[PDB]
Amino acid sequence: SLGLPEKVRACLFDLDGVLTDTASLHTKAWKAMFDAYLAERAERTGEKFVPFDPAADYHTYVDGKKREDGVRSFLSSRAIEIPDGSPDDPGAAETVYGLGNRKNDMLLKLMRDDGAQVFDGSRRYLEAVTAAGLGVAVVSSSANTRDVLATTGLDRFVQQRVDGVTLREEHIAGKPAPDSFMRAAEMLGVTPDAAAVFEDALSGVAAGRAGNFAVVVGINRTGRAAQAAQLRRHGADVVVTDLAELL
Ligand SMILES: [Cl-]
Ligand SMILES: [Cl-]
Repeated sequence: SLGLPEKVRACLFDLDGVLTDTASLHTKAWKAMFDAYLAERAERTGEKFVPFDPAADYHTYVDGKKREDGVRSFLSSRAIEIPDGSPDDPGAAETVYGLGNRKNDMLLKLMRDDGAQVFDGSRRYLEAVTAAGLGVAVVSSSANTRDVLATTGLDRFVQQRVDGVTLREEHIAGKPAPDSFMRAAEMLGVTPDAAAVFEDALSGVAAGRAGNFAVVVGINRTGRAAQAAQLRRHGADVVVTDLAELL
């Protein structure tokens, strides 16, 4: 059954933290950027410095979202708003795009050091879904999704991709809007009531629920009950610590 109802004919996976062991790299890059930006703010304004919490702040405000939505959402949680700027703003600019580019510069530095690794259980699950003849899409906010799927070889399991480039070029609202999962379902030729969503991000689980997908599977690798509770509260039908728990 692969943990799925019989009506499910396709699986939609997030990338970082679901298929590849790359969520900690993104989290490190987000925290390092935001700590430096917030400390630089405190130097300018005299406001109290409060670091970026790589658990609660990442999971609530950043995880899964379009990069610039993650910037705006975390900043808003601190009662900070800055101009959006332009997509090619340098990382030194105090704009939403600038901070996103600053984080992306960080991420690429970390990624070139230690390349993306696949979770063994995720490889097993993709092999099982593929052997069962189910469609597979990857739906991620990360702009590097195509490259990650290529270097890991996971692209051999994936028929459709909606990633950070797709969101920008097709003007698709990111998670927690359901729109990017619905675009992937459409590319796969299935309706949401015939599709399963696999997500480690609270925003992504909420997107799956908002899209009325047949099953929303949350992934909790934190080892803490609190994130599993949040995944269920945000709309996950199933929570696993690893996809192999469904085999
Ligand atoms: Cl990105
Ligand atoms: Cl469960």
